[PDB]
Amino acid sequence: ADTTITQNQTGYDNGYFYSFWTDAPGTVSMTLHSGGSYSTQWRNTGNFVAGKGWATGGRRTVTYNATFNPSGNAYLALYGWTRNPLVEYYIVESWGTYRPTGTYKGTVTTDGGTYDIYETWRYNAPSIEGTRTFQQFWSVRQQKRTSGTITVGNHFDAWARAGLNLGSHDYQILATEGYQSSGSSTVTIGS
Repeated sequence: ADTTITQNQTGYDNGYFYSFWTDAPGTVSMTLHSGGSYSTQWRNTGNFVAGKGWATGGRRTVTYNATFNPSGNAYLALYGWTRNPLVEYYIVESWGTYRPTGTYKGTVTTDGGTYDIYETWRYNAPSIEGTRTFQQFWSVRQQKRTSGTITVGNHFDAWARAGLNLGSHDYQILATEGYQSSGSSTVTIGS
């Protein structure tokens, strides 16, 4: 009965927005469960990002619970996009074998944890507007965790103070992202 998604799509399930994107169709799937719940599983994937959340991001206080079992490079993060300026952003709660990094921008302490702030650039890569070159803003927890509250505003403000300006918000989801790895996850979001 639960809907399983395997091709690039955005839509709604049990009252929540969901997004699914991969450049390696057939290597990853996302299953939509009740309420704000979803699961994913992947094997020898290229790159994918999937999760439930909202069509329009903002300064929400997100609460979540998840089981994250990556076998290689993967992230568990609040993820989203903005336009004017075009920015892909991440609030990384947990990761696989690779901790995301970039140009160091300082730190932010929020929701009982300390996150390092980084900036990176993606060149000629897929984006919400197509193939573009754009900035990536990151808040990466110093210690992994798979449950808790994310006070999005605190991260947004810290980014702003570090010179990382966001534009008009597009979607925002508690995403599972994988890169050249295998694994699985189950995540439940709320606000």
